[PDB]
Amino acid sequence: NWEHLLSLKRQGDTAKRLRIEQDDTRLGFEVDYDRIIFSAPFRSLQDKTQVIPLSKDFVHTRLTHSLEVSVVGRSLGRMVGKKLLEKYPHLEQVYGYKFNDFGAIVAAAALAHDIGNPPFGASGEKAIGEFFKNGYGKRYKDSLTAKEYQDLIKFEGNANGFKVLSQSKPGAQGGLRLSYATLGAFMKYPKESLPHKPSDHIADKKYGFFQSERALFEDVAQELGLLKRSTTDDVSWSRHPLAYLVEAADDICYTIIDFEDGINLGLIPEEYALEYMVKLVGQTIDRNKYNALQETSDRVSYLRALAIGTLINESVDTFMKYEEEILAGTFDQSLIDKSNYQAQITDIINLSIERIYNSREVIEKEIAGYEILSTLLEARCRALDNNDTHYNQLIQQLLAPEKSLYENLIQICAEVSTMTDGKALRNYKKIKGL
Amino acid sequence: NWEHLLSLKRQGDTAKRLRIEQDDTRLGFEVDYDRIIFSAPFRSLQDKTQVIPLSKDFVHTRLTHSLEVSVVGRSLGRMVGKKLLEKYPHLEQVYGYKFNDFGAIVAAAALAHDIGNPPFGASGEKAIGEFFKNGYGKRYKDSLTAKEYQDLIKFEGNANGFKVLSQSKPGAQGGLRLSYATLGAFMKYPKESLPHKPSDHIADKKYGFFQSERALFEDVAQELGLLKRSTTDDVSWSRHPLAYLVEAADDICYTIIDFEDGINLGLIPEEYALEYMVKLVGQTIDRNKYNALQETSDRVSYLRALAIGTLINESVDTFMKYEEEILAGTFDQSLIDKSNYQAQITDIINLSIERIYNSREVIEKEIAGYEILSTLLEARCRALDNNDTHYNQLIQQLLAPEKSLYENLIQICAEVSTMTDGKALRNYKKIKGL
Ligand SMILES: Nc1nc2c(ncn2[C@H]2C[C@H](O)[C@@H](COP(=O)(O)OP(=O)(O)OP(=O)(O)O)O2)c(=O)[nH]1
Ligand SMILES: Nc1nc2c(ncn2[C@H]2C[C@H](O)[C@@H](COP(=O)(O)OP(=O)(O)OP(=O)(O)O)O2)c(=O)[nH]1
Ligand SMILES: Nc1ncnc2c1ncn2[C@H]1C[C@H](O)[C@@H](COP(=O)(O)OP(=O)(O)OP(=O)(O)O)O1
Ligand SMILES: Nc1ncnc2c1ncn2[C@H]1C[C@H](O)[C@@H](COP(=O)(O)OP(=O)(O)OP(=O)(O)O)O1
Ligand SMILES: [Mg+2]
Ligand SMILES: [Mg+2]
Ligand SMILES: [Mg+2]
Ligand SMILES: [Mg+2]
Repeated sequence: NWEHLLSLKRQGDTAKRLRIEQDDTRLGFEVDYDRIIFSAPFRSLQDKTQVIPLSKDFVHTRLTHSLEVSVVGRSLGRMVGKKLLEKYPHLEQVYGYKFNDFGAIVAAAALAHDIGNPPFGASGEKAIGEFFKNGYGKRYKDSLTAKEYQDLIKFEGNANGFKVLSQSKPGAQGGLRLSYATLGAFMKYPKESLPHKPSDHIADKKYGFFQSERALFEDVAQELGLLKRSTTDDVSWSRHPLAYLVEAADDICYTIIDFEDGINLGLIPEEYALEYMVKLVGQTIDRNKYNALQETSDRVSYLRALAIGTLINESVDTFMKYEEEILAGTFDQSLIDKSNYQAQITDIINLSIERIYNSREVIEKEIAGYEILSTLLEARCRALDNNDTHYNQLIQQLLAPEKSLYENLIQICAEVSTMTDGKALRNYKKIKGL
Repeated sequence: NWEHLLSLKRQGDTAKRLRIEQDDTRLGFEVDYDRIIFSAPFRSLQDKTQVIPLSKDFVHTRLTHSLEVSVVGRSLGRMVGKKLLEKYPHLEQVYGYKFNDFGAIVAAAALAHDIGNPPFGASGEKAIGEFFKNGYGKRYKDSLTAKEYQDLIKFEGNANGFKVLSQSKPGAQGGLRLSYATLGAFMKYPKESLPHKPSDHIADKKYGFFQSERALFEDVAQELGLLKRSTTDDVSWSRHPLAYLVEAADDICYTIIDFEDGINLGLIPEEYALEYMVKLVGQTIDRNKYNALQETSDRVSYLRALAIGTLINESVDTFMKYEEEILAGTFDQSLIDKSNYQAQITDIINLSIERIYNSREVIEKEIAGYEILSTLLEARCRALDNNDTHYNQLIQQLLAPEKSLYENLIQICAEVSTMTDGKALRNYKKIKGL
């Protein structure tokens, strides 16, 4: 039920924090927002790849993408919360909740939803995985549990993001110490790395936490009241209802903005821009304003602003139509896939894949990223092995100012993923002496 | 005794050169000085690392360090020689020696005391060793004698310096053909590479000659009358008395100048400069002059000039107090370790280690040096193996305008150590085509 889903608990708490005992100027979710804003992991997003590597231009990075997702998520959360308190009046009438709380939760979750991504993006994650699969790290296969090896060979940015958010350090336990509602709404694949893709459900495409933090998530999963889907030997719970909204906001934003940026770069003609969006923007377009503009940028910006407004309302309608199934855990798709504009979205995505992801420029950067990440990971792993050599001591002093082998390897992968693109490239040249 | 220690013999001589038959304008030790000054190995010291690699700035290189050590050694030798001829009048009264001869010997020995060091310094030597230990060169372990392999895996700059000084070439035997007193005073570890650190004595921390020149040193060791410390299967003699003075001069100079340069660079505050040297400079400091100066450079230069003058006199006193033990071979430490200022010296050294050697700047350069040296050594060794390939012929023509395997490997290591830092880096890029 909804009372346990909006928990204000933080790690290490003993008492019970109640909504009616909060300070209304600064609620806990706003504190979460402010704690994410002021941290270094959030700042490192400014020079991390969204689509085009090493482009910190007029193209998007992870930071600006996260900000746009935050705005869209705040809007979605406010509408859905107003409709929910309309449906269940006891929430507001007894517990003391307002529709701004839902917006704060979704905004905070959407702000930190990519905070664990490594440099170079998808190619970076695949390179980290291939290093342990077919490279040097393969030699560790026999020393590790099967699920730990699966963690290392299918490295996921979501698990690393959870690790960053809930990291324990000497003298400061809990990390950022976010609320449990925010951690639940941030969590989109509540399962371990094995088994690999059991079903066709949407919460099974990947995994969301490592083996070193499973216990932590267990605590979270038992406070919110999430339904359990497996207890044999591998735990898996159902989604928090607001993770659907977070995912919808992320999908809308990147789907539209990638097209707009590709048009502005010179890779997609504007005829496609009008053709694939006339249906989306037809219900609110004022042709006069469209015909007055004299630049491609103004036209594409107008079209994007209209399309986002249409899609947000459609998503809210879908969520309120399937609320019961979502709360019961039986809803196996995304809110976007149940929309009237699926064909247009698929056409835009296919055009983006053909014209942007496979561009020469984009390709060369990913190959360079593969080389850089492999070099840095091999250096760290060889330093971890010997430990007695002078060279090993130098590498330790440069790249790292009692734990198990799995903990050491996962820490190595986490430290590689903190770097930006430029810092990784600079370290690569310094290692090579170039 | 002292008559045989000041020998004027050169390699290949048949007759006996006597001191009273010399030309007083140009004695043999001055000829040694002039022969070292005009050679190419001495010139290559201008772009070789002392502390900070690739800094040929206002920081020291090996050449300027060697010049300062030469000045301090000349002073020490003159004082000790005057006191010795005071103690033993028969030297001057019969053989015809003057106290300038001791200064000439110590100056010539201190001028060439680092002439065998490779590029990048201590990290360079360790890289050359690690190449044979854990790298490609390990494959030769089974083809070599144990002492030869120990030579190759504990590569020493002192042995390479002896090799440079006493190198035989077609048409010119003996190399620079220095006097035997100078060669003895240059020699600080008269032993082979095995056994490794037998005792806690000071002449056992390392080794001083390779297996290809052992015979040569034997000749020297039998002309001076050095005492023998082992004859089972590994030869080891005692130190020439003036090697103590050479080592004292080297220690004083680098200990003070490293601190001064670190202060001038911006890595050590000046408060430490006054705190750790007030005791050293207290007996001769004129506060008026110190308070008149208005720059950090002038103050640190004043303090250094006072400290060197104090330490020189203390070292002379220690040498004359323990002369009998030194001549008997029973003196197991250095003249610096028997001084009243050991605590201040240790504090300055520890500060230098924490603040200069482990700086980021310093660290990155050493890692690059490791990469460069490993690449060049592997290329030379692979050229030495196959010999029939076209690529091998090209590498031979580029890097080298009937001998055993050990001779070939030691010649490879000697040719790598002739390069400066810049030349090694340029060759590395040319090999990589960058
Ligand atoms: N350059 C390049 N970019 C790609 C590729 N695949 C995806 N992208 C970029 C374009 C999208 O704007 C961006 C979205 O990345 P996400 O990790 O957020 O993807 P997704 O929504 O599938 O999220 P997920 O990790 O599955 O929850 O990734 C690719 O193969 N190459
Ligand atoms: N960058 C760097 N410099 C070092 C390190 N260790 C020593 N040095 C530098 C600082 C000293 O001024 C300089 C002295 O080198 P030497 O080879 O003359 O040393 P030492 O007096 O121990 O002579 P030795 O070869 O044992 O007779 O070496 C190190 O780990 N890193
Ligand atoms: N409903 C919404 N909620 C949140 N963000 C939105 C919404 N609609 C659009 N956005 C995003 C994308 C737009 O470029 C940007 C500004 O929105 P907005 O000013 O309402 O758009 P617009 O230019 O279509 O205005 P209008 O509807 O007044 O003509 O915010
Ligand atoms: N006794 C010495 N013998 C040889 N070199 C020395 C001696 N003392 C110092 N040095 C070195 C380091 C000094 O910076 C440099 C010049 O010495 P010097 O001019 O005597 O020093 P100073 O500035 O202390 O002079 P003074 O004693 O006249 O005040 O030579
Ligand atoms: Mg995102
Ligand atoms: Mg609008
Ligand atoms: Mg020296
Ligand atoms: Mg003086």
